[PDB]
Amino acid sequence: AAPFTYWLNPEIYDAGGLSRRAFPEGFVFGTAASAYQVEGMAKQGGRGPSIWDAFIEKPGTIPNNATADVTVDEYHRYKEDVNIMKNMGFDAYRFSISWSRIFPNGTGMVNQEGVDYYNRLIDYMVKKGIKPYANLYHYDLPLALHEQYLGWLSPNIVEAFADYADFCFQTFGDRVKDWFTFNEPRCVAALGYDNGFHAPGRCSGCDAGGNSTTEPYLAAHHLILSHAAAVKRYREKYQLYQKGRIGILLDFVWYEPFSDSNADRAAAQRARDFHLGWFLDPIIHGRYPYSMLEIVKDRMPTFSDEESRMVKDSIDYVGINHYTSFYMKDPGPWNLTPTSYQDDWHVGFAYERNGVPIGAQANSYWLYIVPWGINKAVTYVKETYGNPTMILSENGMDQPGNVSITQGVHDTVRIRYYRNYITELKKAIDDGAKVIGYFAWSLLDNFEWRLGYTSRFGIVYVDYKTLKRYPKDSAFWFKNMLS
Ligand SMILES: OC[C@H]1CNC[C@@H](O)[C@@H]1O
Repeated sequence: AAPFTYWLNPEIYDAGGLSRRAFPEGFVFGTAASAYQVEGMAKQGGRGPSIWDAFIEKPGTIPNNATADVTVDEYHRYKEDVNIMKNMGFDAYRFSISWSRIFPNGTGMVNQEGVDYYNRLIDYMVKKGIKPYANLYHYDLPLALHEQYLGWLSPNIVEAFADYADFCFQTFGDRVKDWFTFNEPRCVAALGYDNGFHAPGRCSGCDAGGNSTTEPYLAAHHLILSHAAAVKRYREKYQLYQKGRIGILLDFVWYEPFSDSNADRAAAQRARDFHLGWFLDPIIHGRYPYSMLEIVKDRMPTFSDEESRMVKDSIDYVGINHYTSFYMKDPGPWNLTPTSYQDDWHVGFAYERNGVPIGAQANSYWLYIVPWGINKAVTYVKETYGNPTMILSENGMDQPGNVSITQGVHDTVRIRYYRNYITELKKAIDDGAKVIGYFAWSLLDNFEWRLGYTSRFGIVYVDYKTLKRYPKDSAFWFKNMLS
């Protein structure tokens, strides 16, 4: 790389008063990734196709028609990556298991080569002293199950998932003591079934078909039941003997009332219900949020008393993926003709107040830099859900894909992001929030779904021509902060 790559950024040594002592005893610091975004070997090693494999095939889906067939190729360079995490001082790694790498068809025949890969990765993490946190699902439904019965839209998916989870618990549970069923089921449901932005690409307008008024809610209901069923397998068959824990990863945008008026306040609350409460109300209270039931009515499925009891308290902790915040306005009189899940919120967004932007924007269209939002978000969870045990399970920001190694590694905006968000998180914790861990998204620049390689979330720069890794200033900022 050009000589400027190796300039020593003094920001690295500015920890803003953060250290392991500033956090609770045994607090875990990690990084997070997912199978599809980092593994490569998409069509190799016995892996069956997922809905993203099919979705990507349609031209124009991913910028420059890029694929995740190789991506950053962690399938082969997992040792190097784990070595980087260790060298940077991280305690843990949240990865995901590809359902279709284990069961090419989703059910039945186990792909042993796939199992051997996860076994290698986990064994090496353990050997290096990195704690494995395993997520079972991160957007990668086996295509076969979508072909058979439309995947998440069928109640058949529930036991298919439980069986898959069950297998993972018995295969990997002797060393994996921390499990998650789903990463961001809200996004699976909304992006997958409301606006068709993610695989399977369904919505009211969409080429693949769909109905934005009903399918997101059906998907979500089955994801909640699938989660509950997986957790039941774990609790009844494995947990007492393996002595691990299980939870779920929920994305949570902070919604701030645009003003102190009752309408704006109620607008902010309604967005929280539709975004987070959709999933966390069932899990903590056994029921869907009140606003949702009243607005969506018959377009939302109902739990039986038996399902409600299975879902309630079906976590040992909750992962909160948090990045950003928006202002929320009452939008005025509601039009009540069913349009979409997003429209069902009946809120207006705002990104500035008194000519002042809520924060600077990162590369991603949705990502505003608002450190105080993490404090509000976590405090909200503490106060609303009975102070649950929490993991701050994703946090980070992106640069554009079109930067060189030389400029890409000097990501001082990212140092600032982490310093400020972690600082705001520390305050929430200091004020009583039972946060037990924090995970940065992500170790490496990787395949960023619809944005492909036009977005760089890593604290480590990856040259996509050579797949060489170059730690950014933010990686060294962590190494210094954590030592
Ligand atoms: O886009 C940022 C990240 C949000 N959470 C899930 C990840 O797949 C994603 O890269």
